[PDB]
Amino acid sequence: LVPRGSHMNPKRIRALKSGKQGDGPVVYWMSRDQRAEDNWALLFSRAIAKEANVPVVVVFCLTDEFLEAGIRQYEFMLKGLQELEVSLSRKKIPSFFLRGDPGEKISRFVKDYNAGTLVTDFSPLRIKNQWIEKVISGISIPFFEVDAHNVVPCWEASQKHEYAAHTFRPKLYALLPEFLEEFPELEPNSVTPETLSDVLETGVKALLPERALLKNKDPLFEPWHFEPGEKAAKKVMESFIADRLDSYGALRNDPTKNMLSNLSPYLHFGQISSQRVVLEVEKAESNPGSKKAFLDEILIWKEISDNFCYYNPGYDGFESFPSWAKESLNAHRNDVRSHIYTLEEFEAGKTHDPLWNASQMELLSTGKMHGYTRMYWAKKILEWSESPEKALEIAICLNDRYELDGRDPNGYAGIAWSIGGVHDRAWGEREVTGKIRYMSYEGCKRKFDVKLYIEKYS
Ligand SMILES: Cc1cc2nc3c(=O)[nH]c(=O)nc-3n(C[C@H](O)[C@H](O)[C@H](O)COP(=O)(O)OP(=O)(O)OC[C@H]3O[C@@H](n4cnc5c(N)ncnc54)[C@H](O)[C@@H]3O)c2cc1C
Repeated sequence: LVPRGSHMNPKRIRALKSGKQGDGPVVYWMSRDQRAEDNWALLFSRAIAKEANVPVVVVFCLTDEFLEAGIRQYEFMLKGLQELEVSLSRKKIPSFFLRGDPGEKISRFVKDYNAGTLVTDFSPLRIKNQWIEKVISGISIPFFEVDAHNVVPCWEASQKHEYAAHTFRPKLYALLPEFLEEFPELEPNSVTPETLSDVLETGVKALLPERALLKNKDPLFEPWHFEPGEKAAKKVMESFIADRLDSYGALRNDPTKNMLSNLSPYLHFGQISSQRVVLEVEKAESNPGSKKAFLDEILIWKEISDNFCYYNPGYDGFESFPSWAKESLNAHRNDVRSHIYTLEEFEAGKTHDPLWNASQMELLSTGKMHGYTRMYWAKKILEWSESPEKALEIAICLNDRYELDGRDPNGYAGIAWSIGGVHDRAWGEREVTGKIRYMSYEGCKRKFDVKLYIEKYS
């Protein structure tokens, strides 16, 4: 229960576990949505706290899986969290950063701090479901989840996997009048109920030996492309609206032009609300076509990615591909590939294709490959791998290791679109790739200045 007129639509919250309510603070276990503003999970947690006459507190687990990615993501996330600490402190909301995996750490915290209710944000990924299962086994209090990432809650937008954007789109757009709304301000707590710097230091030291380096032993990553945190995210949104949105419709598929929003790293960590971005873009007057194209990406393609992962347990495997694509890829399994590269050769941009290599270098150096070349990149991994299963493994590995926005439903769904035709149709049949949409080098040369892209990233 929340207080009458709290402005919380109950369709945004799902019970994970019934239990017996305790009398202490409401705990928001923050995971996907690393921000204080425009956060329905935090807002719901505050509202339940107010109804129960207790404070809200935030807990975040610094998990054991950080070593599976790089310094680039760890520093981006933790610097955001340092700013978040302050934001939450200004609302008199304490934040606790627990070192370890959620099952042990969240269970113990709930007991030690006498928590009344536990609330988390929503992610459809396997690792969050693993964590939920272990937490559920370790607690006796009620446990809810709130979809703070999507404009329309994932379980409301559709009751099933949607095979195409054109089947999901009408369902989603029909629910915007209900779910696309302004956020209430977060009410502070009535009274105030190892530092992150130390953790960051220790974590970086553990990651240092696996840092991406050029032949010179100088690091590849350039950390000045995306300043982390809530405040920076808002400035990137504003600069997008002011300077890039007008040309987005025309230039979104030109990797030589900096005309995308550049919001993905911030959206991935939830340092900015996609609902906020949509409210601001909807209000803007910009060139015809650009708003339509942008909203299709941040509403339809982003939210269909959650739909995909939520409703397909095997979202990172061949089995989740559509029947037509599985049958087609199987028919061409024994076709001889034109090249076969090792993971190391792919990783280091050592293929015979200079466009592919440049795309990989953009990823290595900036942590954000242009959206258009991501499609090209993943499709060539299918073409130059022993099997579609190996291609998935390779693409996922590199995406997750090097993209700031990686380890994300958008990645799994984008890779599945690219390699497996998920959310696509059948195209002309070719050897090796069957009926999976093909993106040729020469097609790219016709579409944009390939030589310039290659010069930029070599
Ligand atoms: C092989 C492959 C891998 C990808 N890996 C990821 C990933 O790991 N993480 C990730 O966030 N996106 C991924 N994408 C989707 C997309 O390429 C990025 O979201 C986009 O390039 C991010 O840049 P931007 O924010 O400047 O994009 P903009 O064009 O400004 O779009 C704004 C936002 O809309 C959403 N969006 C845009 N395009 C897509 C799309 N095709 N699918 C789903 N959502 C979209 C994203 O949240 C993005 O931040 C992948 C796509 C492919 C083809």
